[PDB]
Amino acid sequence: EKKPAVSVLTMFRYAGWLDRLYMLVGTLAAIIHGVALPLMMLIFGDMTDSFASVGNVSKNSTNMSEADKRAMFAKLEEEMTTYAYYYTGIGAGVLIVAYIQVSFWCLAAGRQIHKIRQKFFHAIMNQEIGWFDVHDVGELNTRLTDDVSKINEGIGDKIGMFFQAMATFFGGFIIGFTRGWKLTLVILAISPVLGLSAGIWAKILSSFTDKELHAYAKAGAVAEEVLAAIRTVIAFGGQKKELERYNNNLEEAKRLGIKKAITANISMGAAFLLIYASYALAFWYGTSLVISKEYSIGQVLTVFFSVLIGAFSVGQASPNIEAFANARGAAYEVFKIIDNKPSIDSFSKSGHKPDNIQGNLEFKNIHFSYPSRKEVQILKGLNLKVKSGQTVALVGNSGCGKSTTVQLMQRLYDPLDGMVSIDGQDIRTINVRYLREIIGVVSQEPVLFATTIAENIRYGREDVTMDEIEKAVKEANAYDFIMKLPHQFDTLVGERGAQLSGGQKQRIAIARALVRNPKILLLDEATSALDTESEAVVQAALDKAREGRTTIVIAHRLSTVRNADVIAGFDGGVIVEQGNHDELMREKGIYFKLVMTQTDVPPASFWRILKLNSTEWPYFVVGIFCAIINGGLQPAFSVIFSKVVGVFTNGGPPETQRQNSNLFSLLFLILGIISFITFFLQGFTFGKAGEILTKRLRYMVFKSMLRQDVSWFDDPKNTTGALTTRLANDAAQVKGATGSRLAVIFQNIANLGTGIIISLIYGWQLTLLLLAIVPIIAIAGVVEMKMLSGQALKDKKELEGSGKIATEAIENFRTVVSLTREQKFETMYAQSLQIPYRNAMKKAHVFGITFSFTQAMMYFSYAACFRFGAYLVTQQLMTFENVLLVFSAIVFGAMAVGQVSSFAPDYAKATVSASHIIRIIEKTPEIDSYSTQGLKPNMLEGNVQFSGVVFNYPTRPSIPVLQGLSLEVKKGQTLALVGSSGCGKSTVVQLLERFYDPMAGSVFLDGKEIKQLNVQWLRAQLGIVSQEPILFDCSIAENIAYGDNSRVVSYEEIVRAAKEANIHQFIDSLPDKYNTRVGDKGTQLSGGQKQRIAIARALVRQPHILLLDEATSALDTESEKVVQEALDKAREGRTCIVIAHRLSTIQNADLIVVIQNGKVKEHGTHQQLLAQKGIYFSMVSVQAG
Repeated sequence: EKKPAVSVLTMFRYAGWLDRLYMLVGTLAAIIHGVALPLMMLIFGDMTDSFASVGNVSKNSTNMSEADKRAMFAKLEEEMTTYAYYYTGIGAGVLIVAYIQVSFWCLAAGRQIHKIRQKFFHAIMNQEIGWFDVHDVGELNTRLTDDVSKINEGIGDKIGMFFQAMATFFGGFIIGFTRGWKLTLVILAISPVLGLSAGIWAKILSSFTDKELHAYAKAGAVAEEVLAAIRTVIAFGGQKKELERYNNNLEEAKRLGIKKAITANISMGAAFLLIYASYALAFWYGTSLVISKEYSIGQVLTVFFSVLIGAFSVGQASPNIEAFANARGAAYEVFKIIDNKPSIDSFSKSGHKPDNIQGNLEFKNIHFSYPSRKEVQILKGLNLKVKSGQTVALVGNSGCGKSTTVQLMQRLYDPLDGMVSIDGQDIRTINVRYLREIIGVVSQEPVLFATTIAENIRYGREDVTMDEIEKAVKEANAYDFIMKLPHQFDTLVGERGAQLSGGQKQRIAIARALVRNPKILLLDEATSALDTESEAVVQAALDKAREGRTTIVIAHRLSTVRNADVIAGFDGGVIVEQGNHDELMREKGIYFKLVMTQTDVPPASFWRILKLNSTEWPYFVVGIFCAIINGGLQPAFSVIFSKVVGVFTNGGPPETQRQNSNLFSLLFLILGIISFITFFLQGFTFGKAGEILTKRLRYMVFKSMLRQDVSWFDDPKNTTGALTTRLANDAAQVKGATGSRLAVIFQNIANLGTGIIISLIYGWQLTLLLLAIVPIIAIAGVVEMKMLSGQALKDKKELEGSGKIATEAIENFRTVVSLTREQKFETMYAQSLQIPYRNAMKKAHVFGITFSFTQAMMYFSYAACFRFGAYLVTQQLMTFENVLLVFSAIVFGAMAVGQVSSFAPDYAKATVSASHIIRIIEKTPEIDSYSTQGLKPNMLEGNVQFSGVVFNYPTRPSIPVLQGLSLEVKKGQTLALVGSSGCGKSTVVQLLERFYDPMAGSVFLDGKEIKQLNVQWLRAQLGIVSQEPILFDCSIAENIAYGDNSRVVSYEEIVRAAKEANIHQFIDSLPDKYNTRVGDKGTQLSGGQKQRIAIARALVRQPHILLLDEATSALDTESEKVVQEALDKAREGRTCIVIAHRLSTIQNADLIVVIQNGKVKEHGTHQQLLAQKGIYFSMVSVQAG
């Protein structure tokens, strides 16, 4: 794959000369800060030389008593005055430099972004309408704030850290090479082995990642299918069969999760081994070069560090590069749009602006093709004149041509052949804004903007007095309704405000167009969607608006057409006939045929989560054990490093410097081995502990989820997707808070515990300083991580208004371009953008300081340590060896807890991710579908009885649905439910199902309360025929057998049932006859076919009650008669409840109940309800006319 990018030198266009300066000065800061630590290593070397030169004098030979005290100790006091002034000189320069670095880089980036946002938005408002046709507008709108956010990363402070890290790469290989080159070329012969070992594992972890997501995609497909189809699952009691399907695919992602779990801690301990190895090789050889008096101890300790810093400086500049290349990549898709220039320029000032326009309209030989399907021509040889002041109604078969015409006179596309002229003048030779200013567009649907009525109207022409507004609202017929609104002309509309009816919205659009007072009117589907009531007022207001104006109307209603001055009949791009209404009627062509048809904050306890993994404690004992050893190897290293340098800095014979040095040097590989072993076992025990924990919790969850009742799955929050998510990643993210949290705290204890002890005993004065200051620098490392995020909140919240403006403008682009207010939205955008600008120009001032005072409180404290420890050596109270044993036991160990804690998963995000799991498991439903108790008699009568049923939906508890609902269905009769639209009718079906309990009243079945009968044996004798029947990705045998579970479903039973559903004959000529894969994967069945499959399943169950709920929710004409035959078959001699919408179903029913607001207004046979002349009569009379 090759994703494109921008040339580096391009991407910094829009950078003023001052931004070109800021990036330079800020770079020079970044270089200085880069080399500033290598100097701290050079000095750290000359400091050990200053201690070593005297450290062995005062010990080995006792020559003089007090003429040796003052001599050497007044030498060290004067040496360390200089080393301390040197360190503080660094921290001072750091304090200045780091400020200039992040200050000037974030500044130049902000100044460039503010110039990008406006040019990019303007670039989008300048595009063509065929440009919008091809593109997905949703991703474009997110692309306005995501891609610009991807660039601001890769041009801000992320560069100053890069030139910093490279200035350390070269400053460090400089000091290393110029102070001694043998040690360096030793290391740089090994560093390819470690950059290789590092890169290898990132290729293997990415391998076992995507292999894992393809392992769970099988289980998570069954997951998505169930929780969408849960109504069918509960209604057919397949809550355990789907648990087994979801489980038998759940072992794949486990075994793969282990091959990932092991190999992650292999990758850890493997590279953690190669550190202790190249440590030994570089120290064994470095000691052999000081024994022979080539180097000193200060030389080695300079070079080894000043190499490892510059060599590790690469891994710290990896992401700062990747972020700069992400910024290049996002900058390509944007700069393409900015550099794209349209043919129809809505901003240019080119064409004529002719005055006194009478509106002669002429189409000449027009040919046109849309550019999304450019193979099909839409219009071919289209010719036609509109004389000044005439009205033209366009009629003809369904097609995009009529609207295309309206789009061509707006000039929203440029026709290919031919020419469109107004008063003899090519419309492509005037200006676009003058053109659309003279044209009023009345779209099918009117866009209302979330603003006041005054502003929505003023969008048509922003310089207008309130008198003229009043005139237009009057003329458009929207005035009297506005005067009755509570905040008259100030009422707030749009999506945020009060919803206006269709008629009122359209009349507002008409008033806006009146304000525009154009010379040409174009109306498309003006009264299509609108009902007859709204249509009459709108027609009166349109007719008002049209008087003496040239008008093209896309007519759907005949009455619009009858009063037009001329009618055009279009067919296939070609005007087949033109004339007045009576002429086209006389022609008895197309038009005549037309007129003669129309007539989330749960707190979970830590111990509670830990108990979930309790079933695998033996794994935990081991993992704890290796987490203590591995947590103990760090203070060991702090010793073996100190004990090394102690030899060459306190005093000894050169007979022991070999065996002591080589011993400690191979104790590095003792430690390195124990690292690799304790990691391979840590990640073999805590690894399985986690990959077990996921699989066992996904099972217990999905089980507990199908145990829940329907009120839960009705909630807005428990949608089928947020449950697949919660079931998929949140179920797995727990394991970062069970074993990995013990591994953390046992490592951290075994590290800081034994290292606090050791450093305290070897000398406690230095420690109380360091462990007093570590609270401070640890705080600083925290507050940076905080305020980096809390400022992300502040700036990105102040950006939502600026983004909502753009969302409003892109989502209705076709409207605003017709109002020619692209400039208005440009100004509104900029004015909204003026807050986060001045905020960002203070932001760089802030992060200059938080970055400066982090590094200053660290470089200063390096002096506050090696000064105090030095005075502890002056007073002969502590050795320099014991200093290194304190310093690299606190510092290198506190860095160890960070290098651990930053690797492990986010514990907070894992805890709340787990607390949701515990809630979904420990929840017990109102309706335990899983239960085993209940009467379950042998009485197959099926007397149904509702007595005074009272019920309210718990999703919408404020509203009522059913009040005093009473009704009997006698054995074997069919009952039809009728009434006005409402949930009561469906609710009866859901209550016999027992998907909900009632608040009061009673539902009885053969004299028995249904709340006292097993849910499985209630629902087993109930057949649910749903509206949109759900077919499962599965064979016909399994989909039908899904109904009667735990039942010998044989070839015989399928065939008799498929006969009686009327699908056998259609099934048997299909190619794989009964093995044919159906569902989304297989041949897509029509709406009619699916329901007939559902019917066969209901016959297989052979229940004594049949619940039919708004079946026939389709337009398949033949399927309808097939279904109705199959249904008459399916009902015969069975007790049936039908939610009836069709009159014919009602006529043949044995009993009808007319329900209104929970109340049985009337009931009886068909004939008696007709002759009653009541509600039922009203329904049948409406269909009758």
